[PDB]
Amino acid sequence: NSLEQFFDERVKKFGLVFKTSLIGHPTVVLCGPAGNRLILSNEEKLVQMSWPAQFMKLMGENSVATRRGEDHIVMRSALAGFFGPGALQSYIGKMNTEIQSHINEKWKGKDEVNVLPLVRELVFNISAILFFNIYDKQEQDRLHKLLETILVGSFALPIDLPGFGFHRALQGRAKLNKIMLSLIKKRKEDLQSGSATATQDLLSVLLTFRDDKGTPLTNDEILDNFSSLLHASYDTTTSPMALIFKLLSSNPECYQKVVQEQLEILSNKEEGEEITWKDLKAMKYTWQVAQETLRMFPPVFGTFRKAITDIQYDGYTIPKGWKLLWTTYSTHPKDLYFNEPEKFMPSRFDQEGKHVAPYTFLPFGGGQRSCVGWEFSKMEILLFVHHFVKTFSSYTPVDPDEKISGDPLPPLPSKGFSIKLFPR
Ligand code: HEM
Ligand SMILES: CC1=CCC[C@]2(C)CCC3=C(C)CC[C@H](C[C@@H]12)C3(C)C
Repeated sequence: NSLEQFFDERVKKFGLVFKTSLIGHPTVVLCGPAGNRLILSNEEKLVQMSWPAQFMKLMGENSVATRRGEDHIVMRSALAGFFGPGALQSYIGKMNTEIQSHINEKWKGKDEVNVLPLVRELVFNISAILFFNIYDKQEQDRLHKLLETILVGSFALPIDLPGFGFHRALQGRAKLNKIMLSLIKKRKEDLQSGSATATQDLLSVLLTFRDDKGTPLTNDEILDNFSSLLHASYDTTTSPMALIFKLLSSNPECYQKVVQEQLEILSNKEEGEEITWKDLKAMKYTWQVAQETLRMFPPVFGTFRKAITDIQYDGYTIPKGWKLLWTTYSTHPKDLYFNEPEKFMPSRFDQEGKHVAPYTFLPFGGGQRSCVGWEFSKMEILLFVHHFVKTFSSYTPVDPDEKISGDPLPPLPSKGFSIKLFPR
């Protein structure tokens, strides 16, 4: 297909339930909220997660994404020990500290900056500290470059031959796995030496995890999970953080309301008092602007599933071994579900999204395959906007007619969103 070229390629020639051939598999795209409910609500019952083989070889077969059945449930339980709302509140300080440092170091004293490069650095560095407690900038830059190489092979042709992108990506995964295996060895030692806590980061959470039978996670499962996690954490959270101020510039009224919400929160805090989980909950309108950005520019257009049994959706029957694709482009860009879909209206998510119809806004999927790091991303997006507004009274886009594009899946500012900075 050509996502980087066009999106929303529908076929009035067929019903919302239209069959097609995708990645050499008969795939029926179930367009519409009901098709979304069918695919996302019936997991391990009528359908099962199916990733293309190319991705299976890049992130491994021992991740929560590549595992199905009880194992996937166990792997999600271990991850809930870090991404669960209760635990996630224990990492706000480190995340807030990094975002504040990044803004003060690379943004505060700059007349003009390119957002994309800075957002990618902050997003990855936050993962390096929360996943492996790695603060060494050079080590962070090393692993950042290694992930960039492996990410190039995910969209390239799956040719495992010398001098090919997919081949070099597989070489990067082997290197990253060796580095991560070393981190696992050192962490186990630090834990026995009392040099590391069991909740300081995701590595300790995964190592410290035991099944109801008391069986621990294997090193390969920890490596594959960390790889699948690094893939779902970088180019995803980067899309909204780089596009939020681009859309807020085209809708200054919305930016005004965000600044009003942020400065009000600060007016109720002492000097030196750090942002709190309660402060984050007070950023309701800021979160509505983020959801409006995700609706208009979904970092993930949709995912595929495998028919684990014959399916009788509507009148047509989806036989076992068939593929099923759902798309945010069946509801997000539809006036039927979102009035004036081309218009940026954070008001669409007023009252905590109490007016959003079911299976219409699915930026983080739904069911048992829903995003594991959605609130982790929301925390970063809110803390990022907070520190920006706290530091800058205003900002001016260098090219207000800058376009949005993807190479090929992550929608991002076509030129990095260069902006003039006006420090408070
Ligand atoms: C640190 C950041 C993130 C992490 C660690 C993360 C991790 C994950 C994990 C573990 C899953 C479940 C995979 C499975 O078991 O099948 C998932 C699903 C998903 N994530 Fe993320 N994610 C992150 C950020 C994002 C962002 C920013 C978006 C969108 C803007 C996103 C969109 C999704 C979607 C749509 C799904 C479900 C896809 C489907 O099954 O239909 N994620 N993510
Ligand atoms: C959501 C999800 C969580 C981690 C596992 C997945 C399968 C890795 C492959 C991918 C990413 C690099 C980021 C996002 C989706 C899916 C990923 C696509 C296919 C682009």
